[PDB]
Amino acid sequence: GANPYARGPNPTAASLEASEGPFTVRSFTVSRPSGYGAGTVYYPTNAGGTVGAIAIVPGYTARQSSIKWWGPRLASHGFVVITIDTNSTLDQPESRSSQQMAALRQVASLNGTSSSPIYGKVDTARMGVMGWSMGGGGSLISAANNPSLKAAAPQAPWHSSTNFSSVTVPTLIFACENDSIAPVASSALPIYDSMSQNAKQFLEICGGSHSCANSGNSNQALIGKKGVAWMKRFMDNDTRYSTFACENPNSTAVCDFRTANCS
Repeated sequence: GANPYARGPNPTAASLEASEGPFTVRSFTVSRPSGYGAGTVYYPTNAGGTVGAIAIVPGYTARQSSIKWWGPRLASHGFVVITIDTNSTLDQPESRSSQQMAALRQVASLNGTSSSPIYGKVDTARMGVMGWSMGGGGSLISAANNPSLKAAAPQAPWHSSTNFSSVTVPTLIFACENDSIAPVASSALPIYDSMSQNAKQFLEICGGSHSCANSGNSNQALIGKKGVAWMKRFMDNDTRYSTFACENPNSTAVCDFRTANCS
């Protein structure tokens, strides 16, 4: 019958490109981070049902600031989002993946903690992973190791290996055309091309530096639309979002677009 995971009003381009989704968002600092450095949890106060959870990790040297904009953007569409600082700013992808999963674990913990703002707000069976650069590579490692994850949407990813052929999780890769740190041709695009078993998408931002999908980027309408659409489609099984998730967007800002096995 009806999709039990559908939340919020029917989407439009305008509603997805807006700064804010339909739900009101609040946030808190994690009191006692369990297996990672620090965290902020963003959550909808008025979603109308339990929602999935997404953990987001920065890149090398970076902190929550780099990725913070996703917290309100996703949460306002009906997700609990945790942004983390790693135990060390110099942690590598494998460690970042462990920490990202520890953050998802702690969101599950807090969903069961009566004092927490997110008590009973999370569907702990529906989780997703995002992150920047090494944190993007960490997201792909998370997905490879935990195939029950429902979606992955890393940005400007890097890992020491580009072979993510084992990933069966729906994966959207944001890439940055002019990336000097993790060049698209040797990092993001090979990673994309390695994935053969999944729904997948590649979206490269014209003229973008390595930080082109970070807080303060000038393409929040497009990037935020795609990130929310992908997560809605795959974490919520919400086919209202199938066209937004799968389409080549009509944007001046897109300089490479690829997708496979999308529905």
